[PDB]
Amino acid sequence: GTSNRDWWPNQLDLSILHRHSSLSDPMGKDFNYAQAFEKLDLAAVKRDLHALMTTSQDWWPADFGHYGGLFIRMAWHSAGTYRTADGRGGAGEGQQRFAPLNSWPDNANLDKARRLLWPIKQKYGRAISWADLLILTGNVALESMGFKTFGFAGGRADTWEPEDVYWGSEKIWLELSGGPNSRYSGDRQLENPLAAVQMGLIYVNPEGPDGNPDPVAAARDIRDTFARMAMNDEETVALIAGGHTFGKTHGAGPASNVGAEPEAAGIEAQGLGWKSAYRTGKGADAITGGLEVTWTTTPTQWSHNFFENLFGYEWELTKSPAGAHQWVAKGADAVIPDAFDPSKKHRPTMLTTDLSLRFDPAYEKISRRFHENPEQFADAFARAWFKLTHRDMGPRARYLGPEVPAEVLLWQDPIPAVDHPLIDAADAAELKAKVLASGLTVSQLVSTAWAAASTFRGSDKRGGANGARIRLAPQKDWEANQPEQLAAVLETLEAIRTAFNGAQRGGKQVSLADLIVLAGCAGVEQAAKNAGHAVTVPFAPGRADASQEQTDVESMAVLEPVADGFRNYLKGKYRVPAEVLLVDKAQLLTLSAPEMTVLLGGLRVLGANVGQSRHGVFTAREQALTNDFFVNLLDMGTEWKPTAADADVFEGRDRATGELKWTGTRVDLVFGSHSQLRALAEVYGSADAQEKFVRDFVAVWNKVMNLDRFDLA
Amino acid sequence: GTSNRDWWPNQLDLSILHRHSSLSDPMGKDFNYAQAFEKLDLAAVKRDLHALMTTSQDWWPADFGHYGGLFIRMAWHSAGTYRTADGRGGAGEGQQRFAPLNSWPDNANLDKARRLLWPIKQKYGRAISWADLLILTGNVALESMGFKTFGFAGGRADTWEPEDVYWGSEKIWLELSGGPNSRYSGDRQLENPLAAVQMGLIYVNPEGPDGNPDPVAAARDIRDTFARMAMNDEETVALIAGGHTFGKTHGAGPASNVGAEPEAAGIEAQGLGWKSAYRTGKGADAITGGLEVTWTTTPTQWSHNFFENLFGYEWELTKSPAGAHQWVAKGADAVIPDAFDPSKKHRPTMLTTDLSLRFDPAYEKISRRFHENPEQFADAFARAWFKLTHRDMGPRARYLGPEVPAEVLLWQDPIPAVDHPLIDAADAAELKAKVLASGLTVSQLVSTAWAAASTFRGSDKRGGANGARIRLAPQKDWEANQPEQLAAVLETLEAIRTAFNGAQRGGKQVSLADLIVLAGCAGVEQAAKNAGHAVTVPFAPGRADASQEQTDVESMAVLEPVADGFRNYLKGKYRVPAEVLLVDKAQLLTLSAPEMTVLLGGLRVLGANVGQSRHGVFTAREQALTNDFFVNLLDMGTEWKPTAADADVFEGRDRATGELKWTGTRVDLVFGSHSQLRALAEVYGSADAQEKFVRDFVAVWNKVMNLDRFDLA
Ligand code: HEM
Ligand code: HEM
Ligand SMILES: NNC(=O)c1ccncc1
Ligand SMILES: NNC(=O)c1ccncc1
Ligand SMILES: [Cl-]
Ligand SMILES: [Cl-]
Ligand code: NA
Ligand code: NA
Repeated sequence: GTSNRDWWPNQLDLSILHRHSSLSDPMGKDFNYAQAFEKLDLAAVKRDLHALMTTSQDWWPADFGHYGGLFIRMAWHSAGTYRTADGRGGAGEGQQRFAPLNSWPDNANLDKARRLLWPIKQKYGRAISWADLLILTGNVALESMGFKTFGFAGGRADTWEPEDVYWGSEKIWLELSGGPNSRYSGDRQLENPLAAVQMGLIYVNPEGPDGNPDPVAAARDIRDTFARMAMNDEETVALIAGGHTFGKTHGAGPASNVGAEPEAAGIEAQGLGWKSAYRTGKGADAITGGLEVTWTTTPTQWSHNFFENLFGYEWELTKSPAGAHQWVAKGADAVIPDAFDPSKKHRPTMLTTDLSLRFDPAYEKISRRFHENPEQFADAFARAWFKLTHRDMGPRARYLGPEVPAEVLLWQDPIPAVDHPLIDAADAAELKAKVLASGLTVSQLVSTAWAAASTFRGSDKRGGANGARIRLAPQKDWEANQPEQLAAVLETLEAIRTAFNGAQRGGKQVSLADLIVLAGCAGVEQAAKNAGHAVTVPFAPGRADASQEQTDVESMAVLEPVADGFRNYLKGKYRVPAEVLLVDKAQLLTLSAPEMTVLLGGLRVLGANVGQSRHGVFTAREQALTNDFFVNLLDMGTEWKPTAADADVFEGRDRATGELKWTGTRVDLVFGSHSQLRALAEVYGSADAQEKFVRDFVAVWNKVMNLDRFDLA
Repeated sequence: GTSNRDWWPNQLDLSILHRHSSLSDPMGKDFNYAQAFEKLDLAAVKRDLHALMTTSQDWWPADFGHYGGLFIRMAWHSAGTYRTADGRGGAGEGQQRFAPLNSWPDNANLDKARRLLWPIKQKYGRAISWADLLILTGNVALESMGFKTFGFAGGRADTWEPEDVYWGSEKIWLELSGGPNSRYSGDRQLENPLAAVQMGLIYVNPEGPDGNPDPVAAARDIRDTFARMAMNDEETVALIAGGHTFGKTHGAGPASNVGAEPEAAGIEAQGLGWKSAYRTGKGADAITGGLEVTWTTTPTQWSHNFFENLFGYEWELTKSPAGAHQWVAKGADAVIPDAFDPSKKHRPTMLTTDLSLRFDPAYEKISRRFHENPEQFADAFARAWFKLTHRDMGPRARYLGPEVPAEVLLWQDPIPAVDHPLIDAADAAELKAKVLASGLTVSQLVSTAWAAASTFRGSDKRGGANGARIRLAPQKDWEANQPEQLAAVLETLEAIRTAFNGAQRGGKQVSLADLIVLAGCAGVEQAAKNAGHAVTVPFAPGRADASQEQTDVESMAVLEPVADGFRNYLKGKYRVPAEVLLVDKAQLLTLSAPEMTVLLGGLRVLGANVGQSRHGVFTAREQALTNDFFVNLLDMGTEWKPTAADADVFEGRDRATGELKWTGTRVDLVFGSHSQLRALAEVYGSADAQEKFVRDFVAVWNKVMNLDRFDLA
């Protein structure tokens, strides 16, 4: 059946905003996963997982009698899709069990690993999510094999449909770079937001770049991809050598023996895939990725044998039984055990990308230090494994259970505890009046609070107004945030704050993070007043102020908005049309299409545009909260044309006289073009809509202000 | 950006069950359109519409100074997408304003028509839907031009995103038959559920079949497509001749002048399309469909001139200025007015498909009768226009406002009014005990109520248990309904009924329609008890029993389930895989995917399969309401393979011994295969889920039993 996507393949896709409705969720509307998890007997779960590690099933026999390696790779892959550019991917939604990730070639035979876990998932039911279970199982694997983990937090709620994620434009799995949809350009520059080198890989190609088995060049791909997954050199070497302390690869025969990935397999395969015609198709005959490497002499026990081997031998380029490039230790004895036959042994082997850790000079220094000091290695790996597996979980307040680490890590964007009474409703009212009396405008107040709160992204739950990080480097200098104007607003609010906190008794005080948000609230109330409407904008106190020392400035860089349609802002010229970027931002903000529409139309008339641009400011009463954006946008008395100076800016002229009425961007005019968005604009542009527009605006404003407020969950 | 649909294009699509969530709806959760409409000043709306008729806008000037013809075509097209096969299409959801319908070639320049209505829409806001407004406008157009309509009903709630409808498989607009995705096979057999001859047409090609200008052959396509849109010969002739009493076609120059349809046009076009480079691109120079025909001497006034012209001249084949085939009256004077130039007149013209009304022998007789008896023509057209425009509105209870016709029409599947007291909770308890004491089994009770209630489809709001039509022809003879078993259950229920009604005082009585549903409820209660659960199933009385004379047997045929996965039924071998048909049925039933899943799993263990098939009956306690379907389906101790005798049936064997445990269909096993459905099955197959399963099943059962209950809305 031909669909709208077939006829109009470049049209914007709003369905990405409407996933995760109560329609697709089997749990009741009131189900609270945190409450279910908090009563799980986590210790009992772990004991079952521990027993599972050495209980082999004949449909996928355990290598060396121990599934530990398989499960560690499973957990690593669950986490390893994460990209810092957008926060998308990661383990936090259990997306490995859905398309496309359940069928990525790099996830081959993890369908078996997930299936091994059904009996435990079935036992404990809604009290442990798949998302939590994947990571937990990886921790229990490492613990069972002698490795002390840094901790574990529950709280990743299950999701019930695939996320809409851009994974690249290629139409062939694993396509080598340089094709018609190449994700590389210039001098091996990977396009943002991607964080893998080929479609369907987690990070890099284990043979080397586009299959070229050069460890030095592979190292460049390793470093780039792992940085784009939030990991530095030390963390990267710790993770790869730590992982490859365990288990083995699977490449026992040619890959052409391996059948359809799960989403393409027949219905009788019951959600599994990659069925192999090679000998028994499993166990000793397994084929997963096509390499045949076993790193250590004790693949089911933590050791420092990965580095002993890496540095204790010289390596020769060889081929697996499937034809893949890999490396074997020159002159070595057969000291590596076989996974099924106790009378066979093998020489040490390595991937090209393992050798990267020795032949790249910066990695070499770290690998050497870890080799000489394996306790350093163990600590770095534990910390990195925790970071890896929790990177997308959000604020520490979301972390559940008895194994949460007490140490606060810089990468968490930590927020200090609040240790005083909070302001009450009367205090809030007093503060809003003092804000409005200072002479700060609706435009300043709205813009500042928008800038602070709208860094939040639901993808990894980073950002938001909690912390008052807008007053710190680097947020205070981002162009979208209007640095000079911001500095003036923050100076006024800080003087108001100092004066309020100085008059209190009893320890009550207000954080600047709360006051920024409250001041925006006051601005929205004043704008409503300016339009002849008395409304109260809800406000919840309890944010705290983080320090510069608690703020990693480089990690913060990925939250810079280079495109923010809600402020009519685009930092440069991109390949993706601005309206697509608007919908992408709305998704990150967790907005629906109605919420996006209301919010943008309100912001336009409140003066929230960067640089006071008149684009989309379709009103003669700016700073009054009215539906004028919609009524004027939809007025058929106005004709629109692109400008000669810029195809992305449009002039709205009176159709009869030619007089210039307005200018707008693509982000403005999409609301009058896109058939679904224009239907939403019509509701808010109707003569009966002023009350609705105000109410719905206030509601979405408050939703945005509270996006990071997991302390109130 | 490559998507799951690109990688796995034949995978089932569940998003069709989750469209129309509260996320995409701008109205609040409690918005009730009926209540808004009942407060509309309908008379004021009609006055505005009357004014609009002759208020020409320069951006799309009115032909003859009157937009009545354009609006009539607009309403006719809104309604004209309807297919009796699935009840999809029609005017009842205002889908003409969304893709793909807003951009169909046959809807060219109806974008202008809808835009002319914006000011009225804006004025009256949520109190008149677009869906109602399109039809109302068409009525006002007819009234303005002198034609008295049969009535009008409001109540078509607006929808907020495109429906997922199969409109065909062609990848080229207007593709002629016989291509790689032909909708025709055999001797010009149009594939079900389609009701148009080419992709993007309403019914037929106005030039003739695949462009061949033979009116006799065109008549065959007219008859088939209009029958597939619920219209017989009389109604068809009346509608086409009635419609073509007004207005004109537009084909002033070559079609190559016409640019992109709305979904493809630039953002500056602000939701319009088909901008034309021919002369002024509008008005006298309009190009819509490429023909250049004006039927009558008074195109803005009701007349009897259509049949005078059809029969009063002989016709000659000619070409329009765009090159399309059309017909001109031989020897005629220039009697037809020009739409813009008072000094020009034209000869009478006709489409090939107009000539069909004279040259097909069955139409000729009707056309003659209408020509000789114009009052009969007028009355038939009024009734047919009412039917056309209300066909998908459902039961009369949904009809709103002061212009609803009092006459009850056969096509409405009418339900008699209830004129006596209803049974109360004590009576219900007594009737359920009598049902359970009669010896009717859980299987019989469930299957009967399922067969009665599950004929409902939300697409056109036909079917459901109200009316007790399961006891009449043709439902009582459908194979899916197990006629012999049904007749035995109905005889026992009728005897219960007769005995209860005979013991009453007052006029209290129970309809058979209510008792069928109540008896089903007792069966579910019994099944729950058999499993050890104490469950009361909700029941709402008030259904009435329709007569055979109130049940058009031919119109009922399209509700016959030829595929019903909920009873593991398939009447023949189809090209569409059965699990796609299951999702289709769920959509018609208004079910989400979690609802579909719970319902099917319960039905399987209750004995609702046709013929008592064991396929999917994954329990050793049939007739007890348990989650056994899920627990056994997901058991990895069973391996599944298609049978050698039939690729669509699967055997589930013990993995270790090879012993046969179960058999299933595609519909059964899709729940263990499709990654989203399996995630739902897991919830219900978990150790903590038995009570949730039972409660969710009761809820969905009740939902199905009440689908047609608009008397309680
Ligand atoms: C450059 C980065 C990495 C590359 C190219 C890579 C490559 C691979 C390959 C090709 C396999 C074999 C798949 C199969 O045939 O079964 C594998 C196995 C494995 N990897 Fe990695 N890996 C990388 C990083 C990591 C990380 C960061 C971890 C965890 C901290 C990890 C843990 C494992 C484990 C435990 C196995 C063994 C699985 C088993 O025993 O079934 N790897 N790796
Ligand atoms: C066999 C069925 C029919 C065919 C092939 C057909 C064909 C067409 C075509 C080709 C046009 C010209 C479109 C354009 O260039 O502007 C048209 C116009 C129109 N048709 Fe039909 N038609 C059919 C049935 C109907 C019916 C059932 C109605 C309403 C009851 C209707 C009412 C109209 C009216 C009023 C117009 C004039 C539009 C104007 O004045 O702008 N037609 N028809
Ligand atoms: N692809 N996923 C996201 O963008 C997202 C996920 C959860 N909340 C907001 C956004
Ligand atoms: N395409 N539309 C339908 O199938 C439908 C619409 C409303 N309720 C049930 C089904
Ligand atoms: Cl994601
Ligand atoms: Cl539809
Ligand atoms: Na994420
Ligand atoms: Na319909």
